[PDB]
Amino acid sequence: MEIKRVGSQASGKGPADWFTGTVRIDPLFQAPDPALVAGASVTFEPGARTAWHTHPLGQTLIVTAGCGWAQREGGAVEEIHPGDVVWFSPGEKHWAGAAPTTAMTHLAIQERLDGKAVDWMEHVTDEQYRR
Amino acid sequence: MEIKRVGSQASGKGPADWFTGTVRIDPLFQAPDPALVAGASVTFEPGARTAWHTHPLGQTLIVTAGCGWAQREGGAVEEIHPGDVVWFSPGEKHWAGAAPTTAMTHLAIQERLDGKAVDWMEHVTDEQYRR
Amino acid sequence: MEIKRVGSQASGKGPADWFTGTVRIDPLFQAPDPALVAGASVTFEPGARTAWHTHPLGQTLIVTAGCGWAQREGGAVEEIHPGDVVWFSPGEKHWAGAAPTTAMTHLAIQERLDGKAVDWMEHVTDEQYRR
Amino acid sequence: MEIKRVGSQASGKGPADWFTGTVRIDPLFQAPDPALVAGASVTFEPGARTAWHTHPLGQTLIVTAGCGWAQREGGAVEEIHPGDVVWFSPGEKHWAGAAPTTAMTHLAIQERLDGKAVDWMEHVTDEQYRR
Amino acid sequence: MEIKRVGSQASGKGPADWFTGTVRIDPLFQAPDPALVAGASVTFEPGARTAWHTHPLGQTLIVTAGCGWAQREGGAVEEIHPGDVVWFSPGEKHWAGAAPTTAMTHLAIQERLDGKAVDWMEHVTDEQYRR
Amino acid sequence: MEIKRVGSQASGKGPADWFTGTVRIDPLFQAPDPALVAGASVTFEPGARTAWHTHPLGQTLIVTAGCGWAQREGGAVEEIHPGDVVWFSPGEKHWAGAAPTTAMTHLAIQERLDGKAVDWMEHVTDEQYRR
Amino acid sequence: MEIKRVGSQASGKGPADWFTGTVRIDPLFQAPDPALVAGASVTFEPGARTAWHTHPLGQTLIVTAGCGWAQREGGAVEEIHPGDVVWFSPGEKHWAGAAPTTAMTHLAIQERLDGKAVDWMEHVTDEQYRR
Amino acid sequence: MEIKRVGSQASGKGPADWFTGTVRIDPLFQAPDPALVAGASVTFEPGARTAWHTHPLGQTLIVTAGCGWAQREGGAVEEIHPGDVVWFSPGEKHWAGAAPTTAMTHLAIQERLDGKAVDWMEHVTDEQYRR
Ligand SMILES: C[N+](C)(C)CCCC(=O)O
Ligand SMILES: C[N+](C)(C)CCCC(=O)O
Ligand SMILES: C[N+](C)(C)CCCC(=O)O
Ligand SMILES: C[N+](C)(C)CCCC(=O)O
Ligand SMILES: C[N+](C)(C)CCCC(=O)O
Ligand SMILES: C[N+](C)(C)CCCC(=O)O
Ligand SMILES: C[N+](C)(C)CCCC(=O)O
Ligand SMILES: C[N+](C)(C)CCCC(=O)O
Ligand SMILES: [Br-]
Ligand SMILES: [Br-]
Ligand SMILES: [Br-]
Ligand SMILES: [Br-]
Ligand SMILES: [Br-]
Ligand SMILES: [Br-]
Ligand SMILES: [Mn+2]
Ligand SMILES: [Mn+2]
Ligand SMILES: [Mn+2]
Ligand SMILES: [Mn+2]
Ligand SMILES: [Mn+2]
Ligand SMILES: [Mn+2]
Ligand SMILES: [Mn+2]
Ligand SMILES: [Mn+2]
Repeated sequence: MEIKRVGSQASGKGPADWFTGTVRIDPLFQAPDPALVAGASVTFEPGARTAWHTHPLGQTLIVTAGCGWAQREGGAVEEIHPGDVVWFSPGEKHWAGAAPTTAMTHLAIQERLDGKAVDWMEHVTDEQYRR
Repeated sequence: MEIKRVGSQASGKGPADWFTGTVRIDPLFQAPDPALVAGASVTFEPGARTAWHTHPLGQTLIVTAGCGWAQREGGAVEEIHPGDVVWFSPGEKHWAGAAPTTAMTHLAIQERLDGKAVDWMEHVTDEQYRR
Repeated sequence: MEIKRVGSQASGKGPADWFTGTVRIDPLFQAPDPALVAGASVTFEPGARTAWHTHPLGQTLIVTAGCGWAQREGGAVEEIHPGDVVWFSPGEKHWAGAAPTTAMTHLAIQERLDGKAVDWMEHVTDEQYRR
Repeated sequence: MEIKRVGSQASGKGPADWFTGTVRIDPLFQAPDPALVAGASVTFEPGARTAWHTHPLGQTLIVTAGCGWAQREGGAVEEIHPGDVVWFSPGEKHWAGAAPTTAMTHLAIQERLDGKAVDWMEHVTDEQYRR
Repeated sequence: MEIKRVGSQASGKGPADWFTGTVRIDPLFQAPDPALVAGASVTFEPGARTAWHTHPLGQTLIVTAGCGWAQREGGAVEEIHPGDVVWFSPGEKHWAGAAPTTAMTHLAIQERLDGKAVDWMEHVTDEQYRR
Repeated sequence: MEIKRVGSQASGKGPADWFTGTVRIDPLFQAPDPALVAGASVTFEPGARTAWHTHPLGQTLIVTAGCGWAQREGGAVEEIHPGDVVWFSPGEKHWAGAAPTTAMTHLAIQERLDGKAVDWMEHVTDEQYRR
Repeated sequence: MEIKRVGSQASGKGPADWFTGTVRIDPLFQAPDPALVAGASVTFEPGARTAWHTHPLGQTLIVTAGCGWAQREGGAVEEIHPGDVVWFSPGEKHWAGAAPTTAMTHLAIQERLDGKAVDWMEHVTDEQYRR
Repeated sequence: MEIKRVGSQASGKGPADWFTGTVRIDPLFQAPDPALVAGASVTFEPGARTAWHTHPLGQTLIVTAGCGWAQREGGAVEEIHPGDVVWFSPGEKHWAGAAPTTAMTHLAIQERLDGKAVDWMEHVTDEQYRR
């Protein structure tokens, strides 16, 4: 039994290649082999969002604070709220982030395929970031 | 993209074979194949706890409310608080639950092996439910 | 400065005169004089709700988990979700609780008038517990 | 019954006169007369903290995410965690904020005295911001 | 006297333009000219509902199983239970469907005008469905 | 006297091991000891049916809606209609379900032996699902 | 034969340097030379505990009421219950006290060396008290 | 058979309306109907005592620790010790508490009439709290 106490994992800033705007990543877990799952808490400041991206074994988001936006390619921009659970399919191109006026925090849970949790693609333009 | 809106997943009661005392299970997600991960929010009333059990690809707990206790076989009873992240290895025999006078909720995340996410064993006696 | 550490305040059961169904009350704070504000976390099991009641200086609810229902006298039954903030006026007769199949937790904040924070009235019938 | 739905109140940035570092204020409620209580959710980025200040009728903090620091004048710098409840007395000079490496969010609840919730004083120096 | 024996009319799936979620339509009758009335049994899975729509000569619902929700545009969401009779006025924009966690079946009876019994409008958003 | 009100028992999905196709289970009652009887409403979509199975103390089916099929091992496939009552003897291997083009709902009443109410066997093949 | 009748020895409050929280000391005996043993009854309110300390010839605790916690530096926190006997070795750094929500009383028996029965050390932090 | 284990019943504080000074109440049992009896352990700090009060079906006190005082209206103040058993008749006005320099714990056993176990009256004044 390994316990990582609250406060023991340092926060980090969202890399510019992965996010538009100011994002904070709070690591939560990375399961050891042979388990595949990993998780992090991601807080988007107002107006911030991921680039477009895919996950090789899909991704589950559990919104935990605030009010955010998310979209898959070809779909509508949806508003997501604390307690909502979002599922993105393997290889489904999508983004998520804060709404323009409110921050959002979600717990992002995904299984790694050969250690790889994500494939990063182009940023979400100001023209795409609207609803 | 699938959104399971808050309040769209009914609460359920913890089966007597899986728990001592009163427990509520709030499902969150069961990822479709080829993904294997599932998650649920589990609320333990004071004094309530799981039976001893194992998970075939381990388990991650993220405490979200209250103050609980947990223990692996042969180890000390540890207190777990909101924001704490607990990892149980594959095959590691353990229990978790509320502290004696305070409820606890955690998010339990585990990957399934051949559809199975848990192996239930004997209950945690009052003598074992003690630091 | 006083810190009441998590797990240091015992859970309690909701009295039968104050609630229909099973409810747990987790005290959070009762400010000392000259301050008048108090707060508690209240968890309603599915189908559980307060009796009809009023607060002498009003009440604020901040939903923190699950999906619940609330109603003021003469009004419609409204659903309240995590992150929602509800205000009941002084003397406004109301109830709140879980939805029929999902639990709900809220933080209830109210100022006391002459030490009193609530006036309890009749229970919410099954007929009234309906949108 | 007034409901402010999650996402309906825009976030704001912590004024420089009130905070060192980057802080976000999410308003929650301001009770109408004759009630005095007000509340906001305050998220401190790593290293950020309030200036020294007092509240005329005291203040209650409920930590809801992350891991922060707080101190009253003449006291030790304490680490506070989600679920902890902090009470500052009327007129007690104090500060609160993130820890150096982790963000913290708290719900700050205070009663206003003649509409006034706080008296702002000098900033917390880098020499005082240590533990 | 014409009798259509139970089982002799095939079920159909609810078109995507007419419903959110999974719905089954079981035709019952369409009276020949000069009569104008038609009827169908409609079964909504949990969370499923009609698009917003109107009927040119109004509509009567008789709930026959489960527990559902219905709303006129501009009014409150109300629960409808087996044996309840619902009337929508001519041209009244409304929706009906299941509750979030329980299915509902109703018998829908409407008269046609110029050979048309319904005017389909925009879908009912997740926000509209709950509020 | 215990009343489970309409809408208070959430609908569930039929497990793939117990059913071919899409089935919804609406629980009605499970008598506490020393009573042994339990009942549920089961709705089969067109073409859906149970696996072959037995019940240790027999089973009564009361058809409540639609039109379905049922068969015991070595017998013919029979069509059943609302108001028909079907009895399967203890240990009698059988299946029931919808017809290919119409849904069917039945009330299934069975007594438990050693807490078990059913013994699940092989699925009903497409070749077997014919009249 | 010297008898000190119950009630004849006044209670005292536990000094701030020796305890965190509210503690009452009820002296029982201090044997005259050449005997070395002394004893006292100590009642800890919920959450109260000794500072870290050592005893030069060890110490025996006999729990007489309530439910408490104790820890040797470097070991696990263990619960001690009425009738339990605890032994701390000479020079063993430890603390004892109440559990977080229940008081505890123990009888503390220790022998003096050079007229001293205890060596007081630093206080037990909130982090140490729980972990 | 129900066992409430040591440490499972949280300690409470004596309300100011029921006691002068600092008192702790440790609940032991409240028999369910048709039984009427309830019991609690009450610990009075030095100088603390109940208000004057009565019990509708009388009260038995079993002193379990320390040395205290007790008096019925019109009687003398008596000293009571561990193992002493005190009976107050129905409707007899009395008080009990610690002595001025020693704490006292008693087990208070009383039967409820109309769910009420006590009728609280005026506080015991400093002039009355003397022997
Ligand atoms: C890669 N990670 C988890 C740190 C951030 C991506 C989260 C998301 O997909 O929204
Ligand atoms: C399997 N699940 C999530 C339903 C219950 C397991 C709870 C736990 O492992 O602590
Ligand atoms: C008074 N309190 C907080 C213990 C219960 C009130 C719950 C509510 O008003 O919804
Ligand atoms: C004034 N307010 C509530 C917006 C921020 C101060 C919060 C605090 O005292 O830590
Ligand atoms: C279009 N129709 C009549 C077959 C189904 C619409 C049912 C309803 O209005 O609730
Ligand atoms: C086992 N139960 C009641 C959940 C479903 C069985 C339905 C049937 O036997 O036809
Ligand atoms: C110092 N003394 C003996 C009066 C009290 C210390 C009790 C303890 O070591 O737990
Ligand atoms: C009412 N109760 C049992 C909580 C305290 C009364 C103590 C006493 O009567 O002396
Ligand atoms: Br929904
Ligand atoms: Br504590
Ligand atoms: Br929406
Ligand atoms: Br036939
Ligand atoms: Br600490
Ligand atoms: Br005497
Ligand atoms: Mn993603
Ligand atoms: Mn587990
Ligand atoms: Mn209220
Ligand atoms: Mn402050
Ligand atoms: Mn309609
Ligand atoms: Mn069957
Ligand atoms: Mn010691
Ligand atoms: Mn008494």
